Amino acid sequence: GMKVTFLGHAVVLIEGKKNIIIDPFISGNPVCPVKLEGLPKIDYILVTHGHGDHLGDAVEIAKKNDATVISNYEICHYLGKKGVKTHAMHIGGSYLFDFGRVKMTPAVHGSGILDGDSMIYGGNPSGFLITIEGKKIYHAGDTGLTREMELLAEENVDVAFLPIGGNFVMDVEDAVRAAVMIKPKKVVPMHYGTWELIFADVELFKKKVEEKGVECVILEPGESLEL
Amino acid sequence: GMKVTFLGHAVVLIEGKKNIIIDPFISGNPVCPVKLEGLPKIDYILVTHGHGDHLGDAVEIAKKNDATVISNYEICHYLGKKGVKTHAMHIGGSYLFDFGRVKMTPAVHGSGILDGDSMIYGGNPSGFLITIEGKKIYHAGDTGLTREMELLAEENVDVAFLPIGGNFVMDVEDAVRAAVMIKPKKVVPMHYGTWELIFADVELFKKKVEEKGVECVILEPGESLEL
Amino acid sequence: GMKVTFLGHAVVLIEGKKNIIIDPFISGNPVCPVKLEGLPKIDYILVTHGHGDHLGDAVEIAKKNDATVISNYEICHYLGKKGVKTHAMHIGGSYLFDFGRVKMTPAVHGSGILDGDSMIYGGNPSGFLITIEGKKIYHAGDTGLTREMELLAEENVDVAFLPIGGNFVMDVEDAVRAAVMIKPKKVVPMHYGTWELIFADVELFKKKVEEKGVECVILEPGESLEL
Ligand code: NI
Ligand code: NI
Ligand code: NI
Ligand code: NI
Ligand code: NI
Ligand code: NI
Repeated sequence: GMKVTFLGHAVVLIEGKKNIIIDPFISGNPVCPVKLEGLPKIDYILVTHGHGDHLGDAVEIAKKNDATVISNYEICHYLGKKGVKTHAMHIGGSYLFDFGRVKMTPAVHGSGILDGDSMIYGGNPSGFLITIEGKKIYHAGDTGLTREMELLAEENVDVAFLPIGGNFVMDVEDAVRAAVMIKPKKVVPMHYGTWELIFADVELFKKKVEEKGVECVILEPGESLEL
Repeated sequence: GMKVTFLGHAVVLIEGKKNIIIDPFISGNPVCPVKLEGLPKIDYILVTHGHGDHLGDAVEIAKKNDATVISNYEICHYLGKKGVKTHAMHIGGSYLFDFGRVKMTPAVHGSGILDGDSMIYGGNPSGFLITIEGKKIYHAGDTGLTREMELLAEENVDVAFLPIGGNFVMDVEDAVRAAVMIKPKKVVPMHYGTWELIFADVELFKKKVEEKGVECVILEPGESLEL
Repeated sequence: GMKVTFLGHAVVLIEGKKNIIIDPFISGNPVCPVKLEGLPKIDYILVTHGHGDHLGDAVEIAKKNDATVISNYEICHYLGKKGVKTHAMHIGGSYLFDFGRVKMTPAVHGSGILDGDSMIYGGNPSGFLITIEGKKIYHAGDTGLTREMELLAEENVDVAFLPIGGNFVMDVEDAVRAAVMIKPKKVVPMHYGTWELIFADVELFKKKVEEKGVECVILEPGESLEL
């Protein structure tokens, strides 16, 4: 099987036959319970978009672990110049890796890479649909509500990670609509509570989304579930 | 109560408990009836995307009024470096300000910021759904027809500003389709006639859109309506 | 009438009253049967997005032929600084040229322009809907599956070029879903086989898409069809 750990914000660690981390915003993440040294051996890094609180410590983690970063073409070009190993994809594209299948999904957001003083173009933002041993995980990344999420309903997602913080992403209300579009077996709220600007009523989300027949698992940073 | 004035092209002004201007392309706008001096006290500035005919005089207006620019993260970064006060958001995110709620809506467009001879990355383009005193205003920004507009149907928008100029945006035919998808109480056409390249038959738009059951108010630049 | 020639990868040549080429990745394209010299007189060049394997030889072809490049505002700005004639548009915008109508369609992808070692921002990616003498050609460009494709169903497209290579774009299974959304009279697969990373079972695509009631025409690079 596999162990899926939420480490705060948009961060998600997947431990199976290979170890995969999504949007590794670790150092500088005020709600992340672990340091970089607290992570296990990392094989793959998934980056949804270029923003600092998602790209995060991908360069350091990749180099330390000899890990491969999976992201869009533009983000992978940026990382390639830093001496990071990459497997470039793009939106709606999928590839079968040794551990399983990764598919980039559409998102409505931005993908600017802040490099010192300059905003570098990091392609278009995404989510990830990950298929491991028949099980399906959806990490929406940063996104607003979008009708492209309806395309995921036929996938029969087991666990969906959705942002609920609002302002930069979907709020509670729109996240509930997203859950109804996607119809995952379980939903985990994320990308909230990190700062005051993205405070969200997570208990209200659980209540509202479970009224729509979708099980909601509120994971505190550090907590995990099994698939 | 509030007064909503179309200044022609993409330009819009909302006067209520606070004054809000959307896409302030004033100086250099051949169809704009006012100078910068003609504008009242501005509290907030909304920028849909980075193109010059929408970004416009955001910097000058912001500084002279001590106003806050509301836009996406990448645009707010660019403006921040020029000494402008900002409230960063992104696509599908909303925030409750003192005057009311602003929500960024997805749009199909570009968002290049022309600085000198360089094309700076300005995130992804957007529209704005503005909720003030129970009234809803939709400013589509620059956009082509998109299925995301159907998400606004349940909002029961009071006034929708849609581009009809074509070429850079929806033409008359697609704007009619957008109006039917959104089904607002009123539609106001915009972003046409400024140059010959974006000539549109605005009277034909009114006829066609009203045949589909959506009232069209053709506002000349300078003309307003009351909410 | 007109002759439509697939020249491998995303490349498509349309020969009629005027000569139009889409995404002219000629030199450095190992599956393209022709050299640049092998192209006829080119009147217009269509560029879906900034990636090198689509932008291709647009600059050189344009200069040699005194041709006009049709692409989004940001791409046309880049090309403009290299002394290329351009007609700028954007997503969902259309314009009536002497040969016929061109409309930019939404795509879910990126649009980075690689200039030396810098990733220049090239707007948002697109497809093209081209109307010539009542005939409609859809070139999807690089894209994942998107609900925006359903907007094209009412057009009754005659020929639709869809990528099936996977990884960077739709794979076989998603391209079939796209074909069903669009319901063209004919579908031609493309953007596969060029490298090992984008290998695709083109015969399986034909079989599966024709089961859904859409005729599939497999064109090897160099082959053509009449409209
Ligand atoms: Ni974020
Ligand atoms: Ni973000
Ligand atoms: Ni514009
Ligand atoms: Ni624009
Ligand atoms: Ni490509
Ligand atoms: Ni591409």
